[PDB]
Amino acid sequence: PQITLWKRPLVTIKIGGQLKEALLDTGADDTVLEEMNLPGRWKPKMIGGIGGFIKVRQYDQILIEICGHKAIGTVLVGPTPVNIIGRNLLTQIGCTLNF
Amino acid sequence: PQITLWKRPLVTIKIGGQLKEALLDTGADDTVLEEMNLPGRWKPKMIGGIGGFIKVRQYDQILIEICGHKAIGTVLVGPTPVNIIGRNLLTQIGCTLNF
Ligand SMILES: COC(=O)N[C@@H](C)C(=O)N[C@@H](Cc1ccccc1)[C@@H](O)C[C@H](Cc1ccccc1)NC(=O)O[C@H]1CO[C@H]2OCC[C@H]21
Repeated sequence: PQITLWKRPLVTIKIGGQLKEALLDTGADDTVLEEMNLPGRWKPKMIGGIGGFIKVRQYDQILIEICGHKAIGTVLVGPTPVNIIGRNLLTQIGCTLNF
Repeated sequence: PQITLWKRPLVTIKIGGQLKEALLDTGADDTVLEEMNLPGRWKPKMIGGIGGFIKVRQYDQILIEICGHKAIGTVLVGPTPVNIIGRNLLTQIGCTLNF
């Protein structure tokens, strides 16, 4: 679809079989979700943003469905204030900015 | 134009008579620029991202040219690691996400 930016670009995602709301964020390199129980191995990692760094769990090769488009890639899980879909998965679903 | 998301979506902006590089960021409500001395009145504000909050100076009705498209709105100035163009100005240049 085509999404304007008058409101936050929130979409429903499906991950680990659960539905969540997440923000489509072109300013994020990486995808970061709030604390949740995901199956599989994970590695400790740190990620930095506007206010500093947080500790996250890095899950590799995770299936995530974003408005019906499938992606398989890295998901970081940790104490982010908002669920963020970053460029690592926006590219897989063919997302571009247009103006 | 059309901007893909393989790399950070950095563009040249013109503000306060100066040229800068900034990130087009659908995940930001507001526009936040690195420390710069802008003339006029301002209001204190705090803005939050991953990792916490930073203190910024809020300037109103600032003109910014983004790849030749003009926008006028609120600009926050403070110790951000990167210049961020947020939805308050992306809507004015007619920017959409498409997939
Ligand atoms: C209403 O609150 C706001 O609008 N807040 C605005 C200011 C804000 O912070 N928005 C972020 C999403 C967001 C986070 C928390 C709450 C609401 C929204 C992103 O849109 C922009 C940042 C920009 C940035 C790039 C490089 C280095 C530092 C900062 N990107 C980011 O934090 O990305 C992380 C994940 O991926 C990695 O890549 C870059 C850094 C890492």
